[PDB]
Amino acid sequence: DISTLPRVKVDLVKPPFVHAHDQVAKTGPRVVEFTMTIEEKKLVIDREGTEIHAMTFNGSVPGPLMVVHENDYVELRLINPDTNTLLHNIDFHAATGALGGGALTQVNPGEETTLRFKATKPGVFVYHCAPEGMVPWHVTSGMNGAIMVLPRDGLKDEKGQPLTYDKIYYVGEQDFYVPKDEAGNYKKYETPGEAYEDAVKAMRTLTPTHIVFNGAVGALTGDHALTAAVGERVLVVHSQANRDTRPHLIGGHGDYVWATGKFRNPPDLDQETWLIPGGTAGAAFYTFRQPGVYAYVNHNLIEAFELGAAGHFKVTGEWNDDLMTSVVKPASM
Amino acid sequence: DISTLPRVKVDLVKPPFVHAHDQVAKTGPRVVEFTMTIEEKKLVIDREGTEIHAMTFNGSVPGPLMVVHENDYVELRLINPDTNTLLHNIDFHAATGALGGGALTQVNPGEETTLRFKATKPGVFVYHCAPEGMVPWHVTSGMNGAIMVLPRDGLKDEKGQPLTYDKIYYVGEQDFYVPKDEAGNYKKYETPGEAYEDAVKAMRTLTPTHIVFNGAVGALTGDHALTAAVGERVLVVHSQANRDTRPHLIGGHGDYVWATGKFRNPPDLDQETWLIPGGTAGAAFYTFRQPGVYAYVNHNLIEAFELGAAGHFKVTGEWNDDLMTSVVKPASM
Amino acid sequence: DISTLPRVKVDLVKPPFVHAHDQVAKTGPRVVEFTMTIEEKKLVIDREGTEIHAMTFNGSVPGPLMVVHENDYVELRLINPDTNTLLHNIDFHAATGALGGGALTQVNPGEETTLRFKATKPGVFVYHCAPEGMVPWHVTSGMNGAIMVLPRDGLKDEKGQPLTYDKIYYVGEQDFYVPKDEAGNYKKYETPGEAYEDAVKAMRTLTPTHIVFNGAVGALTGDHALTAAVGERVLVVHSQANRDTRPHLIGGHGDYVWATGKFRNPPDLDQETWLIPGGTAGAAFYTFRQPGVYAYVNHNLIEAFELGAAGHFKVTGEWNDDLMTSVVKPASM
Ligand SMILES: [Cu+2]
Ligand SMILES: [Cu+2]
Ligand SMILES: [Cu+2]
Ligand SMILES: [Cu+2]
Ligand SMILES: [Cu+2]
Ligand SMILES: [Cu+2]
Repeated sequence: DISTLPRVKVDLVKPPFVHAHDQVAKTGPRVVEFTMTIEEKKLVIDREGTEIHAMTFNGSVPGPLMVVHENDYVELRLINPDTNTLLHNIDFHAATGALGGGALTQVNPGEETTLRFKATKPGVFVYHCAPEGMVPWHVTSGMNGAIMVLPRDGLKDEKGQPLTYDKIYYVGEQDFYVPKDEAGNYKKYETPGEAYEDAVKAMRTLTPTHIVFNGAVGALTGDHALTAAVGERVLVVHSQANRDTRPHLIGGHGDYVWATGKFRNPPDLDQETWLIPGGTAGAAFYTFRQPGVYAYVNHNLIEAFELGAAGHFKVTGEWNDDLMTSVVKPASM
Repeated sequence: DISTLPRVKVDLVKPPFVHAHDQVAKTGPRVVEFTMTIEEKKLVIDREGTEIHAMTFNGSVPGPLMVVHENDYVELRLINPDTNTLLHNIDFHAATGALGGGALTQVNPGEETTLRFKATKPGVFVYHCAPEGMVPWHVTSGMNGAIMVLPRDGLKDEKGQPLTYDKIYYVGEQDFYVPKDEAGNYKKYETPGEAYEDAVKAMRTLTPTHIVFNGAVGALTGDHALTAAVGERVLVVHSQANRDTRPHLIGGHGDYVWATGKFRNPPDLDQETWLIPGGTAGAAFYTFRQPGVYAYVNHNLIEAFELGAAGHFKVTGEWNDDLMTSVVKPASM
Repeated sequence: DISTLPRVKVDLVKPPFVHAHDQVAKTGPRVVEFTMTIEEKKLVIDREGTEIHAMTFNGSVPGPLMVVHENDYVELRLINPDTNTLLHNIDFHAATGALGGGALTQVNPGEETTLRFKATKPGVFVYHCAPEGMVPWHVTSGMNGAIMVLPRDGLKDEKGQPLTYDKIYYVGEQDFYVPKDEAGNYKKYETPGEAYEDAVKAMRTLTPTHIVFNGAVGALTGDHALTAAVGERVLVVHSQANRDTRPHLIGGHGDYVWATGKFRNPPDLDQETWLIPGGTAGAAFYTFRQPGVYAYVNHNLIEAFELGAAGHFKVTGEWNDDLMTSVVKPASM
């Protein structure tokens, strides 16, 4: 009887940050309540000022990361304010039935709905908008995110021993297909509906114009770099709702990787690079051993360094010469 | 001494259906006899009437699914009627030696051949035509299929306990590269040989014009939807002979997945989406828990909803509100 | 104290061959010393005479395969002769810190440097040049290779029993993006710097013009075919530093496969085809059972047979009719 379960309301945080949670469950099963507001808005995605009409959950690309435990109930209030123009919905890959909730959550501007589903399978999962006839347009306009369903006893390594993380970040990777004129300049549109027919033609080429982390080229660089300390255990959740990706930590590894993001499976060890298939979320666990700047990339290096799928970590602490040292610094012969 | 083994002749069925078989082997090793007839034919692949010269095993795209058990012998009579124009052959990824049989099965129109091979490795495997100098043309014209080599004791879960399926379907996914004029309209050709030079140029772009299940856009929709009941255990075999795919059941999961299709390996659990590499067959096991319409897609959603890689399941039974319910149906705020 | 460790200098060999090593370590941990010389040179990559300015480690595409054991130290002397024009460096995916050594190894023409790192994780790993601002250009001009870090007790199968190989080959797969004129003819350039701006535009299409093994179309064919004997155990290391690949042995299998190349993980069994993600090295173990010609391909068959990602094995010994036989050779009906 779900009426007699405790309820906890959770306020979401912008990526790459993640709302507060417990790894190991300190309560019985709960109804966990979330509210998300849909926002259609203009987004500048690159240093040249290219602008798209993004379709967002809660104002961000990606949508925020939701965290619950196995056999919790997720209750989502989805609001579509009347300032928007399009019909939207939400499809949870975590959920069972009705097209992941898509068939139950169709909201025109000025409408809201409340969905509940039971989080029966532990893992990280993609969620995304999927309106009939217009699925790829919404998704590739940024309307996707992820939910993490933790095991009630938290994460385990390949030997069934606890893995505890000190920090968690959510990297959502987004392929954009911005229409071009004959010469290759990006077009501008006053309203999403204006862009529709050009968007369809752009998508059909199967060639993204931009691939970005957290909604823009350079979004996770400089002062917006991810941070950690030597000796800190970091979990990086990575989702791609539409297109394959191959994450790599330049200077590091995936010590324990769930490339396809499902925790009943043992992790892969010592990964240099792993493939997250389009429409999947994955998770990688690393203990930092060296300080300095790391780049986190899609290791199609064209996609990373030309199209935008690259971020930085800034790591503090002591340099360890046992692991790596310059024996003879670069010098003329 | 193979002469003293029992023989069983099997009649193949069109995909997505699969010929009758036993999961757990009720006999000793056998010689299992199959006949396939090659058919070159015109195929309408989309709602606009685009026509290609398809090259088929037994008149279908994909070719039918063959089912045997480990250490059976497969004996294939391959017939190339004189109404065809091209040289064909067959390459079994299940088999060992002579380019999977390709070097032994080259048949001009008006010729036949009988190949035998021992099915030494359990799994689902791609088979395809592969004539020297013209391999990708035949394959991407639809000349490929799969064979399932079951373990003699059937399928097992990750703990070594039996998995029995109630229903099995075969989804063959096909990338087509239909040549275009300057404006982007599809060309027509009277004979396959006419299309050759344009096909090569079209293929080199690496950009399919169509990606379809069971040979046409919408082939697995409406009255041709796959069917199951709540509580039924369904195995979905999925092959892609040339290009990577990432299958997803909208509203469901892969409870147990062999993404690369080889049964001596434990399955992956609780998959939302899995990657089947080009040139591989995979298998996914799901128990339906909710009724209604499900979409089975390639979760590059452009490939699914724009290029054709989407099908439907129609599932009967009772709705379970514990798993999912509309708490507040869409309404004005 | 690394000063008191034994030192062994190793001379590298051209791919597809691999320098002499022990599988099971016969000594304690060592400092293993390697020297590589960077060479910018013109390369003919196809039968039509297309020429690129390749950027190489030790004069080859790919760079040579390095072999050490876990917890050895790798000491690399990297030389950039003054006949070169560009700044180069080296990034080891095997190493921890300083962008895999990239931040420590920036050498202008006329400079050298010596890097040391501890090989803490067993596996096959990509290494590549990665100069800030110009990473994909160097990598896709051929400046990448692999290092194998063997477990001290060698390789093990899924049951923890020894796997010993008789032969080892290194296949490096390279995507090239050669700029084209309007009509589709390849351009020539006198100097790498001349080609830069056209290279960037070519890369952005995400469509390779050539995908080759060992630096050229047909490089591993005919008299340069890989060789083995029936009953021989062969390890094939395969790397792709930038783009996904899906290797397949036509006529064979991967008996034991580390698709993502990391040996603390159990291998996948009985693979027909496996996905190596861009930026990864993998390894496949096969025991040859049948003689004759095998093709080793990327099983995107367009990439293999049109763009160049195909090689041959030539295998000697006795034909086994139990595994495969022609029952009725091709004949008129
Ligand atoms: Cu939407
Ligand atoms: Cu989805
Ligand atoms: Cu054929
Ligand atoms: Cu094949
Ligand atoms: Cu370089
Ligand atoms: Cu790298």
